[PDB]
Amino acid sequence: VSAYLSRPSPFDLFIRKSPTITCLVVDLAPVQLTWSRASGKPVQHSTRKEEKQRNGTLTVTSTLPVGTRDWIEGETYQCRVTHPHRALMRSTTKTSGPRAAPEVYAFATPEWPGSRDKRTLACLIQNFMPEDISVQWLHNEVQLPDARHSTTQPRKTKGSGFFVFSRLEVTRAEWEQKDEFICRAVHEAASPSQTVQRAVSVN
Amino acid sequence: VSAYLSRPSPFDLFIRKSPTITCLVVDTVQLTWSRASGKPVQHSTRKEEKQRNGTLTVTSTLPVGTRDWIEGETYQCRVTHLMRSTTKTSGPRAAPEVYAFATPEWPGSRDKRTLACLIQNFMPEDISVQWLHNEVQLPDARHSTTQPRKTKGSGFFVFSRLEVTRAEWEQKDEFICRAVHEAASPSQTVQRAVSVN
Ligand SMILES: *[C@@H]1O[C@H](CO)[C@@H](O[C@@H]2O[C@H](CO)[C@@H](O[C@@H]3O[C@H](CO[C@H]4O[C@H](CO)[C@@H](O)[C@H](O)[C@@H]4O)[C@@H](O)[C@H](O[C@H]4O[C@H](CO)[C@@H](O)[C@H](O)[C@@H]4O)[C@@H]3O)[C@H](O)[C@H]2NC(C)=O)[C@H](O)[C@H]1NC(C)=O
Ligand SMILES: *[C@@H]1O[C@H](CO)[C@@H](O[C@@H]2O[C@H](CO)[C@@H](O[C@@H]3O[C@H](CO[C@H]4O[C@H](CO)[C@@H](O)[C@H](O)[C@@H]4O)[C@@H](O)[C@H](O[C@H]4O[C@H](CO)[C@@H](O)[C@H](O)[C@@H]4O)[C@@H]3O)[C@H](O)[C@H]2NC(C)=O)[C@H](O)[C@H]1NC(C)=O
Repeated sequence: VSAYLSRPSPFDLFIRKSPTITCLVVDLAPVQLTWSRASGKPVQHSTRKEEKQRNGTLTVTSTLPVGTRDWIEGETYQCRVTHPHRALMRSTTKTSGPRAAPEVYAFATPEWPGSRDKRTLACLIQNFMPEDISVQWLHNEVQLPDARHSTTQPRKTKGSGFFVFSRLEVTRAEWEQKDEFICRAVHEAASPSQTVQRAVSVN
Repeated sequence: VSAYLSRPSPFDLFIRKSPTITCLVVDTVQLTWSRASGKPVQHSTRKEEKQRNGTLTVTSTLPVGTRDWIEGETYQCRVTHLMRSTTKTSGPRAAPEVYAFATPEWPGSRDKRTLACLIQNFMPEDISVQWLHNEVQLPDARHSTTQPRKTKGSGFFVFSRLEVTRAEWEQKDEFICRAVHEAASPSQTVQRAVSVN
């Protein structure tokens, strides 16, 4: 029975402007989740989700909407996990410390033998702080569904700053409609709109 | 009290030809090896260190025979204060496709460049990534590699990152990204060079 409490994605916080936090309870034995704010102020209604897993574990998640300004101005949120009558407290707040905007480099790999129809696009995003980042790919100025790319977890560079890589597979028809895809990073330290974007062309 | 058992790195298995397997225990603890075939195991090395978060990490590294491992032996690590087992991966094989590239100079950092490597479409997941400069292997701490992730279709991919300084590429603009993998032919290595400028 462990619990995990996430921060809002940069995308939800700065672009969609409706941030949420999630409390995730992996219950090894088939539970109330209670939200509160350190400031003492009221919390919104939360959404409780539960599901038996493919290994027989019960998973419970509660998703709480939070105010944008509240979150950016340093509010702490608390998830309390209890049974009918000991408890587990998780809390989350924005990260402190120095800020640094991400640097974005997008690349297209050449044709590998035997797959004339598919190209791989890659994006290196590095030297940002703190490590919360959202990565999106755009094609023809429209944002692609999140499930079409995968992004690695942030790792520490040698000095300061984190880096992630993102991967996008494109078909021949996509780059032949227009040969410009965009890798966009959403991060709190990027100015002035909290986004940094770079284009790449297949041929 | 978590326990993990790791297969040999392809580098140790196919290049060095001295593969090891590692039993990692996080949070005295007895760590005992056995072979499924019943044969004896070699002498292992127990490492113990306290971490910053007050937990104690115990690892045991066990040398294994190369032919034994490649022909399908199953090894077991049992923990005593709970067992884990490991064996060569089975299934379809596919060689890694390697692409190495250099980032353009980022405004401000004129003395540094980032080399990166994409390696994808390989099966199974075990892979070793190394960087060479002027045909000499760089120390492993110079680079970092992501964990193998499943592709949308068939295969896995990893990314590797190597920061280099101005003096390095000016004296030779030949860096090589080399993958060691069981399905790569020949000699289980595939590699691709990149130049900065
Ligand atoms: C039965 O099967 C279920 C389903 O697979 C297992 O549930 C998984 O349990 C593990 C840990 O017990 C969970 O891993 C943890 O996930 C946390 C949340 O990650 C999600 O959300 C973030 C956004 O905040 C995404 O980036 C991420 O990709 C996930 O979507 C992480 O925060 C945790 O990381 C911390 O712990 C790890 C060690 O595990 C450290 O290495 C990290 O540094 C970090 O401190 C952690 O990774 C996993 O999410 C669960 N899967 C679910 C809910 O689908 C059961 O464990 C399994 N039961 C048994 C007995 O095997
Ligand atoms: C106090 O601080 C210490 C030091 O950071 C923590 O120790 C870590 O504990 C976690 C426990 O979850 C360990 O995480 C596990 O490590 C396994 C070892 O992997 C080795 O091989 C890989 C190659 O792939 C290396 O990259 C890696 O660094 C190791 O050398 C992983 O195999 C485990 O992976 C599991 O989850 C992933 C996805 O999340 C799956 O793909 C795997 O199949 C597997 O299910 C896992 O990541 C971590 O290695 C420990 N580090 C050290 C240095 O000891 C303590 O946990 C921490 N204490 C507390 C209470 O937080």
